[PDB]
Amino acid sequence: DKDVKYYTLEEIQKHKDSKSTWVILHHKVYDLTKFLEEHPGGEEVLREQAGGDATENFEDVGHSTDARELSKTYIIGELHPDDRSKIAKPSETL
Ligand code: HEM
Repeated sequence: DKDVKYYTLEEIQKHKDSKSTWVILHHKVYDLTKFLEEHPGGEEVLREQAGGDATENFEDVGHSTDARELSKTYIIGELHPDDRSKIAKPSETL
């Protein structure tokens, strides 16, 4: 296609099992499937939610700017323009 990798909530929510753990973090989508162990913090903490707004979780901990750039290195594509009129996504806080 010509657009980026705009993926929908349902699709991303399917990328959280078997051995594909995605997370949506801000207005973009990140594959961390080969970052699980590599993540300086762990797999489990990262796979805890998966395929949902982990933004709240990521922002709770805040993260250093290193992570904000390294995040871009994991950028597969973006959150579909569908759920963009309402970025608001009430989910688990933890
Ligand atoms: C874009 C995806 C992410 C990247 C690239 C990333 C990167 C990093 C990096 C570089 C660190 C080391 C601390 C620092 O930033 O200076 C870190 C630590 C950590 N991250 Fe992430 N992270 C991501 C997503 C997440 C998410 C969604 C969670 C929560 C569900 C999480 C939980 C943690 C925790 C708990 C630590 C601290 C470990 C500890 O001190 O015990 N991270 N992350």
